[PDB]
Amino acid sequence: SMSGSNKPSVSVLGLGAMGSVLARTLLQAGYGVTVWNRSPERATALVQEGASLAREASEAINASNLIIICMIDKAVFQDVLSSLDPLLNMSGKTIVNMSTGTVDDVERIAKRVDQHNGLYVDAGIMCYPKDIGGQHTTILYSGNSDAYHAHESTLKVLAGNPKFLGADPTACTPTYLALYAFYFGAFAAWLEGAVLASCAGVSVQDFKALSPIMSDMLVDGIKTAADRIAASDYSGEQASVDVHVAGQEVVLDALQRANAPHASTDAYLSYCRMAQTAGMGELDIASLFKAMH
Amino acid sequence: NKPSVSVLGLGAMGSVLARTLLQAGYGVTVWNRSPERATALVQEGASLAREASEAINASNLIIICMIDKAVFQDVLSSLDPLLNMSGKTIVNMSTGTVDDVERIAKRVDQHNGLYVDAGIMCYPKDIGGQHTTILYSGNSDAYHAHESTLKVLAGNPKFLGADPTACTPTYLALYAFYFGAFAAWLEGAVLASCAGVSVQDFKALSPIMSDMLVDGIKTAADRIAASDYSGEQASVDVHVAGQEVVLDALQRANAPHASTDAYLSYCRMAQTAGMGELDIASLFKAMH
Ligand SMILES: NC(=O)C1=CN([C@@H]2O[C@H](COP(=O)(O)OP(=O)(O)OC[C@H]3O[C@@H](n4cnc5c(N)ncnc54)[C@H](OP(=O)(O)O)[C@@H]3O)[C@@H](O)[C@H]2O)C=CC1
Ligand SMILES: NC(=O)C1=CN([C@@H]2O[C@H](COP(=O)(O)OP(=O)(O)OC[C@H]3O[C@@H](n4cnc5c(N)ncnc54)[C@H](OP(=O)(O)O)[C@@H]3O)[C@@H](O)[C@H]2O)C=CC1
Repeated sequence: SMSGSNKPSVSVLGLGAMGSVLARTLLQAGYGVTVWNRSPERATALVQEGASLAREASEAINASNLIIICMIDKAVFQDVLSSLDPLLNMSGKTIVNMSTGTVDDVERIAKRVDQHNGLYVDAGIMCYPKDIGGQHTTILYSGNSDAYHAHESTLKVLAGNPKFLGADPTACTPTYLALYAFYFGAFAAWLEGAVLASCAGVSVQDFKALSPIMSDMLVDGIKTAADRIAASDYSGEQASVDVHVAGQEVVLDALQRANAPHASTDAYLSYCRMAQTAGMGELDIASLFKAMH
Repeated sequence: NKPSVSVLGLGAMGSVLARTLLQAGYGVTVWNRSPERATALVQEGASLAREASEAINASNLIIICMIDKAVFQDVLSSLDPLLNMSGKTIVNMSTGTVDDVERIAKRVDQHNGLYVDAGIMCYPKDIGGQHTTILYSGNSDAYHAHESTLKVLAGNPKFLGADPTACTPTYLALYAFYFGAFAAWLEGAVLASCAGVSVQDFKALSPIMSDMLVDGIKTAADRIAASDYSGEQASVDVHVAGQEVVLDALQRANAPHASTDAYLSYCRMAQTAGMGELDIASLFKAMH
């Protein structure tokens, strides 16, 4: 392939907000990078910094033995595969798909890559572009173990704290989507609180300064609730579901009187009421897991 | 030479406030509507008051931890008007509305008491913790006079100002965040479980997202302060396209998706307002 500082070639397909930064990060670490994007405008800055732009997705695939996909979704990578010569030889090449998509997409893609004699790793980026290259940054991976481990050092340029979740190409997606269900539900909750605080004359900077109290409590609460769910041990001596409900009905009242949105609080109260309906009123809040299952 | 403290309300939280004070060598007088709950505290050296009145009379620091502020207002209302609270600081750690706080502060004033409203930012197991927070607002002189005593309950107190009503909105805003986030975690843990991921394995991965959220809060708060919603990190539209895949996974697992629906409703608010291309922090402007 070649190098420069004796590093192998990598290809990046998709140069949006995330893909462009994957390419730049590899270039800056001394990797040869071939890029491809549906629209060529996005490649100009990368080309000026030493990337090669491929005219066709096929040429980007041909250029490297490590092919990183970061398009809007897995479905559009299926369309890219469909426009390849069916006999394009991907022997010795590892496709790493970092695009958001369904387990059905992953299954279809793994099959098509296998038909080309390629190796397939599914992946999920657990950060915003600004944190790519971070020692603490996580990308999730699942699929061909030999292929992942062969490219592990290269992929570590993008994220210093990767997690290999197992050999099943479909393992990454459900975990990835579950962690982002948590992340964005929690981020909406934070906004919902920041808006209530603001309505009471607490600046967003002052609410930011207090937020770690609750981030620390949530780190501990997740540990606590996970250990209880593992043990099916929902004894209510810390706090009952019923007391959680009485308290959060006061939070709702405050949101309604502030004319602040309360969709996140409505969601939590609905899960509480599920648990009460199931006779879990006296139990620990961890019992919501069983009521929700 | 430690002073007397009184605790009224010996439920899950109040019992531990009383126990923590006893164990630190404070004289503690307890009261509870039902006497069964006082037995464990009497085992550990507490004096039991027959009436709420006597618990208030017993000490110059009176800590309330009843189900809500409304029932403490009812206890106050049934006191003899000649009960004298001169030199006494009432600290109300019960969840309640700003209207409850206003009524209680008035009644305490009528008895010549000093009033501090408070909000406990932990479960009972974390009471006594050096990093544990209780929020306080109201009489500054009274709070600071009792600050050493109250520190034995929580080593990281926050005094939020002299207005007795200051604590409640911040307290409720932080719990809006905490329980919305906890429901989101449960929503994810159930999805993972439906795909055969053990709750212990989901617990082990959760810090990835807790760390990302600590950074996301800082980032979003700085953008909201600056009204700077430039979309170069990720657009609302890309957030929506991604979370519609999360929603699909929940629907196909027949798993609940109310927390995801709430986030997507805020996203759709922002899109409708023409913020599709902006940073996710723009949801604040769409919401407020
Ligand atoms: N940005 C972020 O913070 C994060 C992003 N992700 C995930 O990474 C992926 C990419 O996100 P991001 O860079 O923000 O998205 P952008 O919208 O910035 O980029 C989308 C990319 O997909 C390409 N694309 C869209 N439609 C097609 C198509 N039909 N054929 C070929 N290429 C197409 C775009 O090409 P063009 O330039 O021609 O439009 C562009 O390269 C998503 O799946 C996202 O969920 C993961 C975590 C964080
Ligand atoms: N547990 C926790 O983790 C946390 C609790 N809190 C707050 O602290 C408060 C107490 O919670 P918690 O200890 O869990 O609740 P519990 O239900 O365990 O205790 C409630 C207490 O209120 C008393 N009570 C109820 N009705 C009356 C009444 N009419 N007159 C007098 N006393 C009455 C009960 O007396 P009786 O024993 O006779 O029923 C009991 O002492 C709530 O406002 C809650 O939101 C805040 C932070 C965390």
